[PDB]
Amino acid sequence: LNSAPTPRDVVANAPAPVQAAVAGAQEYAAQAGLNTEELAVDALYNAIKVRLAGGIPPQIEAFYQANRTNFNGFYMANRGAIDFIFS
Repeated sequence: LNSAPTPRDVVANAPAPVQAAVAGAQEYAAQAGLNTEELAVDALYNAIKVRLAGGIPPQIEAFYQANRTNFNGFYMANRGAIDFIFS
């Protein structure tokens, strides 16, 4: 889908740690032949968990399960959470 925005484009304006987690997933997915959006959703969900460990609110878990393969949907759904957790 090469004219589509990639997860890295979707988080162009996100906090640095979000950009880092998404960049790593997108790089690895390309190398290993895995699904980029799915890996990026997993990496960002994990980053949120790591930042909170430092309990996952049920809403964030729910938005993960509702958007497992849809990066833009996952990021948009959790954008307010991300803005708070990463301030």
